[PDB]
Amino acid sequence: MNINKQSPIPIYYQIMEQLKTQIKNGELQPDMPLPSEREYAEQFGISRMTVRQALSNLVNEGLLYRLKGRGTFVSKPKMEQALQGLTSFTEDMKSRGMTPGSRLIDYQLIDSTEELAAILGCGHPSSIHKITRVRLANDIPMAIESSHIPFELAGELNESHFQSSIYDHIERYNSIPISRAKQELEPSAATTEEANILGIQKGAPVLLIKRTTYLQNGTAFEHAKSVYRGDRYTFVHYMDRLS
Amino acid sequence: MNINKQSPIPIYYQIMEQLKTQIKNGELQPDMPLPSEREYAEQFGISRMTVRQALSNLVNEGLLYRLKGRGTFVSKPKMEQALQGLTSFTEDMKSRGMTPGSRLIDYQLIDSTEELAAILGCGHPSSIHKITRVRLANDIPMAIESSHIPFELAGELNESHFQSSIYDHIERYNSIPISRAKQELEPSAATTEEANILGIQKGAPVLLIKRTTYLQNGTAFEHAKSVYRGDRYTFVHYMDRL
Repeated sequence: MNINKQSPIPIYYQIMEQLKTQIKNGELQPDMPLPSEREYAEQFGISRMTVRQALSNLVNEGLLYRLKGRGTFVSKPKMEQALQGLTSFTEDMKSRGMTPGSRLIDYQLIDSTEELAAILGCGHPSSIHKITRVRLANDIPMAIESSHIPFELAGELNESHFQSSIYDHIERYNSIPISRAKQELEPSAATTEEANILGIQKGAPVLLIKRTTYLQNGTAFEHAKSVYRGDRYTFVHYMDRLS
Repeated sequence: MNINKQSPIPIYYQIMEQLKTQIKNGELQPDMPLPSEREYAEQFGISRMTVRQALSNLVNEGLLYRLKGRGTFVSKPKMEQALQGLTSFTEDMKSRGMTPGSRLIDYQLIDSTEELAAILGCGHPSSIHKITRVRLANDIPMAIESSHIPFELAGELNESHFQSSIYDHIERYNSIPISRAKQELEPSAATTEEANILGIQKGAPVLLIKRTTYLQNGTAFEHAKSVYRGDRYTFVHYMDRL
Protein backbone atom coordinates (compact mmCIF):
# COMPACT_ATOMS: atom_id res chain seq x y z
CA MET A 1 0.00 0.00 0.00
CA ASN A 2 1.39 3.32 -1.17
CA ILE A 3 0.68 6.90 -0.11
CA ASN A 4 1.87 9.87 -2.15
CA LYS A 5 1.81 12.89 0.14
CA GLN A 6 2.61 15.39 -2.61
CA SER A 7 -0.29 14.36 -4.85
CA PRO A 8 -3.39 16.64 -5.31
CA ILE A 9 -5.50 13.65 -4.24
CA PRO A 10 -6.14 13.86 -0.42
CA ILE A 11 -4.34 11.31 1.71
CA TYR A 12 -7.57 9.88 3.16
CA TYR A 13 -8.94 9.29 -0.39
CA GLN A 14 -5.70 7.55 -1.42
CA ILE A 15 -6.26 5.17 1.55
CA MET A 16 -9.97 4.45 0.84
CA GLU A 17 -9.21 3.65 -2.80
CA GLN A 18 -6.41 1.24 -1.96
CA LEU A 19 -8.24 -0.51 0.82
CA LYS A 20 -11.14 -0.96 -1.62
CA THR A 21 -8.71 -2.61 -4.05
CA GLN A 22 -7.29 -4.83 -1.26
CA ILE A 23 -10.83 -6.00 -0.49
CA LYS A 24 -11.41 -7.04 -4.15
CA ASN A 25 -7.84 -8.37 -4.31
CA GLY A 26 -8.71 -10.55 -1.33
CA GLU A 27 -5.70 -9.23 0.56
CA LEU A 28 -8.30 -8.16 3.12
CA GLN A 29 -10.69 -11.07 3.54
CA PRO A 30 -14.31 -10.84 4.84
CA ASP A 31 -15.01 -10.79 8.60
CA MET A 32 -11.29 -10.33 9.25
CA PRO A 33 -9.83 -7.47 11.38
CA LEU A 34 -8.06 -4.50 9.87
CA PRO A 35 -4.80 -3.02 11.20
CA SER A 36 -5.43 -0.47 13.92
CA GLU A 37 -5.70 3.26 13.27
CA ARG A 38 -2.28 3.88 14.92
CA GLU A 39 -0.58 1.04 12.96
CA TYR A 40 -1.74 2.62 9.69
CA ALA A 41 -0.72 6.06 11.01
CA GLU A 42 2.77 4.71 11.79
CA GLN A 43 3.14 2.68 8.57
CA PHE A 44 2.66 5.79 6.39
CA GLY A 45 3.90 8.53 8.71
CA ILE A 46 0.55 10.35 8.67
CA SER A 47 -1.96 11.80 11.12
CA ARG A 48 -4.12 9.21 12.90
CA MET A 49 -7.10 11.48 12.17
CA THR A 50 -6.53 11.02 8.42
CA VAL A 51 -6.65 7.27 8.87
CA ARG A 52 -9.84 7.71 10.91
CA GLN A 53 -11.38 9.78 8.11
CA ALA A 54 -10.66 7.01 5.57
CA LEU A 55 -11.91 4.15 7.77
CA SER A 56 -14.90 6.06 9.02
CA ASN A 57 -15.91 6.87 5.44
CA LEU A 58 -15.76 3.17 4.44
CA VAL A 59 -17.85 2.18 7.50
CA ASN A 60 -20.48 4.81 6.56
CA GLU A 61 -20.55 3.35 3.02
CA GLY A 62 -21.08 -0.09 4.46
CA LEU A 63 -17.78 -1.47 3.15
CA LEU A 64 -16.41 -1.92 6.67
CA TYR A 65 -17.98 -2.36 10.05
CA ARG A 66 -16.84 -1.53 13.57
CA LEU A 67 -17.31 -3.47 16.81
CA LYS A 68 -17.08 -1.15 19.83
CA GLY A 69 -13.72 -1.63 21.55
CA ARG A 70 -12.66 -4.40 19.16
CA GLY A 71 -11.66 -2.74 15.85
CA THR A 72 -12.78 -2.48 12.22
CA PHE A 73 -13.70 -5.39 9.89
CA VAL A 74 -14.52 -6.13 6.23
CA SER A 75 -18.24 -6.46 5.52
CA LYS A 76 -19.76 -9.46 3.70
CA PRO A 77 -21.40 -8.29 0.48
CA LYS A 78 -25.07 -8.50 -0.52
CA MET A 79 -25.37 -10.63 -3.68
CA GLU A 80 -28.91 -12.06 -4.18
CA GLN A 81 -30.06 -9.20 -6.43
CA ALA A 82 -26.72 -9.00 -8.32
CA LEU A 83 -26.41 -12.66 -9.30
CA GLN A 84 -30.00 -13.89 -9.15
CA GLY A 85 -32.02 -10.70 -9.76
CA LEU A 86 -31.94 -7.38 -11.60
CA THR A 87 -29.90 -4.36 -10.46
CA SER A 88 -29.73 -0.71 -11.44
CA PHE A 89 -26.27 0.64 -12.22
CA THR A 90 -26.27 2.07 -8.68
CA GLU A 91 -26.93 -1.31 -6.95
CA ASP A 92 -24.63 -3.06 -9.46
CA MET A 93 -21.62 -0.91 -8.42
CA LYS A 94 -22.39 -1.42 -4.69
CA SER A 95 -22.54 -5.23 -5.18
CA ARG A 96 -18.95 -4.92 -6.49
CA GLY A 97 -17.75 -2.70 -3.59
CA MET A 98 -17.62 0.36 -5.86
CA THR A 99 -19.01 3.90 -5.31
CA PRO A 100 -21.53 4.83 -8.07
CA GLY A 101 -22.05 8.29 -9.52
CA SER A 102 -23.29 9.99 -12.68
CA ARG A 103 -22.55 13.00 -14.83
CA LEU A 104 -24.92 14.36 -17.46
CA ILE A 105 -23.70 14.48 -21.05
CA ASP A 106 -27.04 15.40 -22.69
CA TYR A 107 -30.71 15.76 -21.81
CA GLN A 108 -33.51 16.07 -24.40
CA LEU A 109 -37.28 15.70 -24.20
CA ILE A 110 -38.03 14.21 -27.60
CA ASP A 111 -41.08 13.31 -29.67
CA SER A 112 -42.05 9.65 -29.91
CA THR A 113 -41.29 7.74 -33.09
CA GLU A 114 -43.14 4.64 -34.23
CA GLU A 115 -39.97 2.63 -33.51
CA LEU A 116 -39.56 3.85 -29.90
CA ALA A 117 -43.33 3.67 -29.39
CA ALA A 118 -43.14 -0.01 -30.47
CA ILE A 119 -40.26 -0.78 -28.11
CA LEU A 120 -41.79 0.96 -25.08
CA GLY A 121 -45.37 0.13 -26.06
CA CYS A 122 -46.10 3.75 -25.13
CA GLY A 123 -48.45 6.18 -26.87
CA HIS A 124 -47.74 7.78 -30.22
CA PRO A 125 -47.47 10.64 -30.51
CA SER A 126 -46.03 11.31 -27.03
CA SER A 127 -43.02 12.74 -25.16
CA ILE A 128 -39.99 10.68 -24.21
CA HIS A 129 -37.06 11.63 -21.94
CA LYS A 130 -33.63 11.05 -23.56
CA ILE A 131 -30.99 10.96 -20.85
CA THR A 132 -27.32 10.56 -21.76
CA ARG A 133 -24.97 10.07 -18.79
CA VAL A 134 -21.47 8.94 -17.95
CA ARG A 135 -21.83 6.38 -15.17
CA LEU A 136 -18.90 6.43 -12.78
CA ALA A 137 -17.50 3.93 -10.28
CA ASN A 138 -14.97 5.35 -7.76
CA ASP A 139 -14.99 8.69 -9.63
CA ILE A 140 -13.75 6.90 -12.78
CA PRO A 141 -15.89 6.49 -15.96
CA MET A 142 -17.43 3.06 -16.23
CA ALA A 143 -20.17 3.36 -18.89
CA ILE A 144 -21.95 5.75 -21.29
CA GLU A 145 -25.69 5.27 -20.99
CA SER A 146 -28.42 6.59 -23.27
CA SER A 147 -31.80 6.11 -21.68
CA HIS A 148 -35.34 6.60 -23.05
CA ILE A 149 -38.30 7.02 -20.64
CA PRO A 150 -41.97 7.91 -21.37
CA PHE A 151 -42.57 11.31 -19.80
CA GLU A 152 -45.74 10.16 -17.98
CA LEU A 153 -43.75 7.50 -16.09
CA ALA A 154 -41.22 9.96 -14.63
CA GLY A 155 -42.71 13.49 -14.78
CA GLU A 156 -40.36 16.48 -14.80
CA LEU A 157 -36.68 15.58 -14.42
CA ASN A 158 -33.66 17.67 -13.40
CA GLU A 159 -30.03 17.50 -12.19
CA SER A 160 -31.03 15.93 -8.85
CA HIS A 161 -32.43 12.91 -10.70
CA PHE A 162 -29.54 12.61 -13.13
CA GLN A 163 -26.92 12.43 -10.34
CA SER A 164 -28.68 9.57 -8.55
CA SER A 165 -30.65 6.37 -9.34
CA ILE A 166 -33.32 6.67 -12.03
CA TYR A 167 -34.70 3.24 -10.93
CA ASP A 168 -35.28 4.68 -7.44
CA HIS A 169 -37.12 7.65 -8.91
CA ILE A 170 -39.29 5.42 -11.14
CA GLU A 171 -40.48 3.25 -8.23
CA ARG A 172 -41.23 6.29 -6.03
CA TYR A 173 -42.92 8.38 -8.71
CA ASN A 174 -45.20 5.52 -9.77
CA SER A 175 -45.47 3.67 -6.43
CA ILE A 176 -45.09 0.37 -8.26
CA PRO A 177 -42.19 -2.08 -8.14
CA ILE A 178 -39.77 -2.65 -11.01
CA SER A 179 -40.23 -6.31 -11.96
CA ARG A 180 -38.13 -7.47 -14.94
CA ALA A 181 -35.88 -6.60 -17.88
CA LYS A 182 -34.94 -7.90 -21.27
CA GLN A 183 -31.21 -7.45 -21.85
CA GLU A 184 -28.96 -8.05 -24.87
CA LEU A 185 -25.15 -8.08 -24.75
CA GLU A 186 -22.83 -7.52 -27.70
CA PRO A 187 -19.07 -7.03 -27.79
CA SER A 188 -17.69 -4.05 -29.68
CA ALA A 189 -14.78 -1.65 -30.18
CA ALA A 190 -14.88 1.82 -28.63
CA THR A 191 -15.46 4.69 -31.05
CA THR A 192 -13.14 7.70 -30.73
CA GLU A 193 -15.68 9.65 -28.67
CA GLU A 194 -16.71 6.71 -26.46
CA ALA A 195 -13.00 5.93 -25.83
CA ASN A 196 -12.15 9.58 -24.95
CA ILE A 197 -14.97 9.91 -22.42
CA LEU A 198 -14.35 6.42 -21.03
CA GLY A 199 -10.58 6.79 -20.45
CA ILE A 200 -9.46 3.96 -22.76
CA GLN A 201 -7.85 3.71 -26.22
CA LYS A 202 -9.81 4.01 -29.47
CA GLY A 203 -10.90 0.52 -30.52
CA ALA A 204 -10.57 -0.98 -27.02
CA PRO A 205 -12.97 -3.82 -26.00
CA VAL A 206 -16.38 -2.57 -24.94
CA LEU A 207 -19.68 -4.22 -23.89
CA LEU A 208 -22.88 -3.02 -25.50
CA ILE A 209 -25.85 -3.54 -23.26
CA LYS A 210 -29.39 -2.95 -24.49
CA ARG A 211 -32.05 -3.13 -21.78
CA THR A 212 -35.84 -2.81 -21.69
CA THR A 213 -37.06 -2.63 -18.10
CA TYR A 214 -40.63 -3.24 -16.85
CA LEU A 215 -42.92 -2.21 -14.01
CA GLN A 216 -44.91 -4.85 -12.10
CA ASN A 217 -47.65 -3.35 -14.30
CA GLY A 218 -46.18 -4.97 -17.38
CA THR A 219 -45.54 -1.41 -18.58
CA ALA A 220 -42.10 -0.71 -20.09
CA PHE A 221 -40.63 2.41 -18.43
CA GLU A 222 -37.18 2.37 -20.01
CA HIS A 223 -35.21 1.43 -23.04
CA ALA A 224 -31.45 1.98 -22.54
CA LYS A 225 -28.26 1.53 -24.55
CA SER A 226 -24.90 1.48 -22.81
CA VAL A 227 -21.23 1.04 -23.66
CA TYR A 228 -19.31 -0.45 -20.69
CA ARG A 229 -15.50 -0.45 -20.40
CA GLY A 230 -14.15 -3.94 -21.10
CA ASP A 231 -11.13 -3.53 -18.81
CA ARG A 232 -13.30 -2.84 -15.74
CA TYR A 233 -16.63 -4.61 -16.32
CA THR A 234 -17.79 -8.18 -16.58
CA PHE A 235 -21.41 -9.22 -16.61
CA VAL A 236 -22.31 -12.02 -14.14
CA HIS A 237 -25.55 -13.94 -13.58
CA TYR A 238 -27.23 -17.24 -12.75
CA MET A 239 -29.55 -19.13 -15.10
CA ASP A 240 -31.99 -21.85 -14.07
CA ARG A 241 -33.16 -24.68 -16.28
CA LEU A 242 -36.95 -24.59 -16.70
CA SER A 243 -38.91 -27.84 -16.45
CA MET B 1 -33.40 -15.18 -53.62
CA ASN B 2 -30.52 -15.97 -55.98
CA ILE B 3 -29.12 -19.37 -57.02
CA ASN B 4 -25.61 -20.12 -58.34
CA LYS B 5 -25.74 -23.44 -60.25
CA GLN B 6 -22.03 -23.38 -61.08
CA SER B 7 -21.12 -23.34 -57.37
CA PRO B 8 -19.88 -26.52 -55.59
CA ILE B 9 -22.54 -25.82 -52.96
CA PRO B 10 -25.64 -27.97 -53.79
CA ILE B 11 -28.68 -26.06 -55.03
CA TYR B 12 -31.04 -27.44 -52.37
CA TYR B 13 -28.45 -26.23 -49.80
CA GLN B 14 -28.40 -22.74 -51.32
CA ILE B 15 -32.18 -22.75 -51.05
CA MET B 16 -32.27 -24.00 -47.44
CA GLU B 17 -29.93 -21.21 -46.32
CA GLN B 18 -31.75 -18.35 -48.07
CA LEU B 19 -35.07 -19.53 -46.64
CA LYS B 20 -33.40 -19.55 -43.20
CA THR B 21 -32.38 -15.93 -43.86
CA GLN B 22 -35.91 -14.94 -44.94
CA ILE B 23 -37.22 -16.31 -41.62
CA LYS B 24 -34.44 -14.72 -39.52
CA ASN B 25 -35.49 -11.27 -40.81
CA GLY B 26 -39.25 -11.88 -41.06
CA GLU B 27 -39.58 -11.93 -44.83
CA LEU B 28 -41.29 -15.18 -43.88
CA GLN B 29 -43.59 -14.81 -40.85
CA PRO B 30 -44.17 -17.58 -38.28
CA ASP B 31 -47.10 -19.90 -39.12
CA MET B 32 -47.55 -18.37 -42.58
CA PRO B 33 -47.65 -20.72 -45.61
CA LEU B 34 -44.65 -20.85 -47.93
CA PRO B 35 -44.82 -21.17 -51.72
CA SER B 36 -45.28 -24.73 -53.05
CA GLU B 37 -42.68 -26.83 -54.89
CA ARG B 38 -43.97 -25.81 -58.36
CA GLU B 39 -43.72 -22.07 -57.58
CA TYR B 40 -40.15 -22.35 -56.24
CA ALA B 41 -39.25 -24.75 -59.08
CA GLU B 42 -40.47 -22.16 -61.61
CA GLN B 43 -38.83 -19.29 -59.67
CA PHE B 44 -35.29 -20.70 -59.97
CA GLY B 45 -35.70 -22.82 -63.11
CA ILE B 46 -34.92 -26.08 -61.32
CA SER B 47 -36.28 -29.55 -60.52
CA ARG B 48 -39.28 -29.79 -58.18
CA MET B 49 -37.52 -32.63 -56.33
CA THR B 50 -34.69 -30.22 -55.44
CA VAL B 51 -37.12 -27.77 -53.83
CA ARG B 52 -38.80 -30.71 -52.02
CA GLN B 53 -35.38 -31.81 -50.74
CA ALA B 54 -34.76 -28.34 -49.27
CA LEU B 55 -38.23 -28.10 -47.70
CA SER B 56 -38.27 -31.65 -46.29
CA ASN B 57 -34.88 -31.20 -44.59
CA LEU B 58 -36.15 -27.96 -43.02
CA VAL B 59 -39.27 -29.80 -41.77
CA ASN B 60 -37.02 -32.45 -40.14
CA GLU B 61 -35.03 -29.72 -38.36
CA GLY B 62 -38.25 -28.23 -36.97
CA LEU B 63 -37.65 -25.01 -38.89
CA LEU B 64 -40.89 -25.72 -40.81
CA TYR B 65 -43.87 -28.02 -40.30
CA ARG B 66 -46.59 -29.57 -42.42
CA LEU B 67 -50.26 -30.29 -41.63
CA LYS B 68 -51.62 -32.02 -44.76
CA GLY B 69 -50.10 -32.46 -48.23
CA ARG B 70 -46.52 -31.41 -49.04
CA GLY B 71 -47.45 -27.75 -48.31
CA THR B 72 -45.21 -26.06 -45.77
CA PHE B 73 -45.47 -23.49 -42.93
CA VAL B 74 -42.89 -21.47 -40.96
CA SER B 75 -42.43 -22.88 -37.46
CA LYS B 76 -42.89 -20.70 -34.38
CA PRO B 77 -39.87 -21.59 -32.17
CA LYS B 78 -39.95 -22.18 -28.39
CA MET B 79 -38.15 -19.21 -26.79
CA GLU B 80 -38.93 -19.78 -23.09
CA GLN B 81 -35.79 -21.79 -22.26
CA ALA B 82 -33.54 -19.56 -24.40
CA LEU B 83 -34.74 -16.29 -22.90
CA GLN B 84 -35.62 -17.22 -19.32
CA GLY B 85 -33.86 -20.49 -18.59
CA LEU B 86 -30.70 -22.35 -19.51
CA THR B 87 -29.85 -23.86 -22.88
CA SER B 88 -26.96 -25.85 -24.31
CA PHE B 89 -25.27 -24.47 -27.45
CA THR B 90 -27.41 -26.94 -29.46
CA GLU B 91 -30.73 -25.51 -28.11
CA ASP B 92 -29.39 -21.95 -28.21
CA MET B 93 -28.68 -22.24 -31.99
CA LYS B 94 -32.10 -23.79 -32.61
CA SER B 95 -33.90 -20.95 -30.78
CA ARG B 96 -32.17 -18.67 -33.32
CA GLY B 97 -33.28 -20.92 -36.23
CA MET B 98 -29.70 -22.07 -36.86
CA THR B 99 -28.32 -25.62 -37.33
CA PRO B 100 -25.70 -26.42 -34.68
CA GLY B 101 -22.57 -28.50 -35.34
CA SER B 102 -19.29 -29.35 -33.66
CA ARG B 103 -15.77 -30.16 -34.73
CA LEU B 104 -13.03 -31.27 -32.33
CA ILE B 105 -9.92 -29.05 -32.16
CA ASP B 106 -8.44 -31.05 -29.25
CA TYR B 107 -9.19 -33.66 -26.61
CA GLN B 108 -7.11 -34.54 -23.54
CA LEU B 109 -7.82 -36.52 -20.39
CA ILE B 110 -5.98 -34.45 -17.81
CA ASP B 111 -5.12 -34.67 -14.10
CA SER B 112 -6.97 -32.56 -11.53
CA THR B 113 -5.38 -29.23 -10.58
CA GLU B 114 -6.01 -27.37 -7.29
CA GLU B 115 -7.81 -24.49 -9.07
CA LEU B 116 -10.01 -26.86 -11.14
CA ALA B 117 -10.84 -28.97 -8.10
CA ALA B 118 -12.13 -25.83 -6.33
CA ILE B 119 -14.12 -24.73 -9.38
CA LEU B 120 -15.93 -28.00 -10.19
CA GLY B 121 -15.86 -29.00 -6.51
CA CYS B 122 -14.54 -32.37 -7.66
CA GLY B 123 -11.95 -34.77 -6.22
CA HIS B 124 -8.19 -34.19 -6.34
CA PRO B 125 -6.34 -36.20 -7.54
CA SER B 126 -8.81 -37.15 -10.31
CA SER B 127 -9.17 -37.28 -14.10
CA ILE B 128 -10.80 -34.48 -16.11
CA HIS B 129 -11.94 -34.40 -19.74
CA LYS B 130 -10.59 -31.35 -21.55
CA ILE B 131 -12.60 -30.85 -24.74
CA THR B 132 -11.91 -28.04 -27.22
CA ARG B 133 -14.40 -27.69 -30.09
CA VAL B 134 -15.27 -25.29 -32.82
CA ARG B 135 -19.02 -24.80 -32.39
CA LEU B 136 -20.71 -24.34 -35.77
CA ALA B 137 -23.98 -22.66 -36.80
CA ASN B 138 -25.10 -23.44 -40.36
CA ASP B 139 -21.64 -24.99 -41.16
CA ILE B 140 -19.93 -21.70 -40.20
CA PRO B 141 -17.66 -21.17 -37.13
CA MET B 142 -19.56 -19.52 -34.22
CA ALA B 143 -17.52 -20.18 -31.07
CA ILE B 144 -14.41 -21.88 -29.74
CA GLU B 145 -15.27 -23.81 -26.56
CA SER B 146 -12.93 -25.39 -24.02
CA SER B 147 -14.72 -27.49 -21.44
CA HIS B 148 -13.55 -29.38 -18.35
CA ILE B 149 -15.68 -32.34 -17.23
CA PRO B 150 -14.82 -34.77 -14.40
CA PHE B 151 -14.36 -38.24 -15.92
CA GLU B 152 -16.85 -39.89 -13.53
CA LEU B 153 -19.73 -37.67 -14.63
CA ALA B 154 -19.31 -38.49 -18.33
CA GLY B 155 -17.44 -41.79 -18.57
CA GLU B 156 -15.69 -42.60 -21.85
CA LEU B 157 -16.10 -40.01 -24.63
CA ASN B 158 -15.57 -40.36 -28.39
CA GLU B 159 -16.32 -38.49 -31.66
CA SER B 160 -20.04 -39.42 -31.49
CA HIS B 161 -20.25 -37.39 -28.27
CA PHE B 162 -18.14 -34.44 -29.46
CA GLN B 163 -20.13 -34.02 -32.69
CA SER B 164 -23.38 -33.91 -30.68
CA SER B 165 -24.74 -32.37 -27.41
CA ILE B 166 -22.58 -32.92 -24.29
CA TYR B 167 -25.41 -31.59 -22.09
CA ASP B 168 -27.71 -34.39 -23.33
CA HIS B 169 -25.08 -37.10 -22.78
CA ILE B 170 -24.44 -35.94 -19.21
CA GLU B 171 -28.18 -36.08 -18.44
CA ARG B 172 -28.55 -39.51 -20.09
CA TYR B 173 -25.35 -40.81 -18.42
CA ASN B 174 -26.40 -39.53 -14.98
CA SER B 175 -30.25 -39.81 -15.05
CA ILE B 176 -30.27 -36.43 -13.25
CA PRO B 177 -31.40 -33.18 -14.97
CA ILE B 178 -29.18 -30.16 -15.56
CA SER B 179 -30.27 -27.56 -13.01
CA ARG B 180 -28.48 -24.19 -13.29
CA ALA B 181 -25.41 -22.28 -14.45
CA LYS B 182 -23.28 -19.35 -13.38
CA GLN B 183 -22.15 -17.29 -16.41
CA GLU B 184 -19.66 -14.47 -16.80
CA LEU B 185 -19.44 -12.38 -19.99
CA GLU B 186 -16.62 -10.02 -20.95
CA PRO B 187 -15.88 -8.32 -24.32
CA SER B 188 -12.53 -8.87 -26.02
CA ALA B 189 -10.51 -8.90 -29.24
CA ALA B 190 -9.77 -12.12 -31.17
CA THR B 191 -6.23 -13.47 -30.96
CA THR B 192 -4.58 -14.51 -34.25
CA GLU B 193 -5.33 -18.22 -33.62
CA GLU B 194 -8.96 -17.55 -32.60
CA ALA B 195 -9.61 -15.19 -35.53
CA ASN B 196 -8.19 -17.65 -38.06
CA ILE B 197 -10.32 -20.56 -36.83
CA LEU B 198 -13.43 -18.36 -36.47
CA GLY B 199 -13.12 -16.75 -39.92
CA ILE B 200 -12.82 -13.19 -38.61
CA GLN B 201 -10.06 -10.56 -38.64
CA LYS B 202 -7.39 -10.64 -35.94
CA GLY B 203 -8.56 -8.30 -33.16
CA ALA B 204 -12.26 -8.38 -34.14
CA PRO B 205 -14.81 -8.12 -31.29
CA VAL B 206 -15.56 -11.39 -29.49
CA LEU B 207 -17.50 -12.28 -26.38
CA LEU B 208 -15.75 -14.31 -23.69
CA ILE B 209 -18.21 -16.60 -21.93
CA LYS B 210 -17.22 -18.59 -18.82
CA ARG B 211 -19.85 -21.06 -17.58
CA THR B 212 -20.04 -23.45 -14.63
CA THR B 213 -23.02 -25.81 -14.89
CA TYR B 214 -24.61 -27.89 -12.12
CA LEU B 215 -26.82 -31.00 -11.89
CA GLN B 216 -30.14 -30.94 -10.00
CA ASN B 217 -28.30 -32.55 -7.05
CA GLY B 218 -25.79 -29.66 -6.77
CA THR B 219 -22.77 -31.31 -8.42
CA ALA B 220 -20.87 -29.16 -10.95
CA PHE B 221 -20.36 -31.18 -14.12
CA GLU B 222 -18.85 -28.57 -16.48
CA HIS B 223 -16.57 -25.55 -16.41
CA ALA B 224 -16.42 -23.97 -19.87
CA LYS B 225 -14.60 -21.05 -21.46
CA SER B 226 -15.73 -19.81 -24.84
CA VAL B 227 -14.96 -17.22 -27.47
CA TYR B 228 -18.00 -16.13 -29.55
CA ARG B 229 -17.99 -14.16 -32.82
CA GLY B 230 -19.14 -10.62 -32.08
CA ASP B 231 -20.57 -10.33 -35.62
CA ARG B 232 -22.89 -13.37 -35.33
CA TYR B 233 -23.71 -13.59 -31.64
CA THR B 234 -25.76 -11.49 -29.24
CA PHE B 235 -26.44 -12.73 -25.73
CA VAL B 236 -30.13 -12.34 -24.77
CA HIS B 237 -31.79 -13.05 -21.45
CA TYR B 238 -34.60 -11.83 -19.20
CA MET B 239 -33.81 -10.96 -15.55
CA ASP B 240 -36.39 -10.79 -12.78
CA ARG B 241 -36.11 -8.32 -9.94
CA LEU B 242 -36.18 -10.12 -6.56
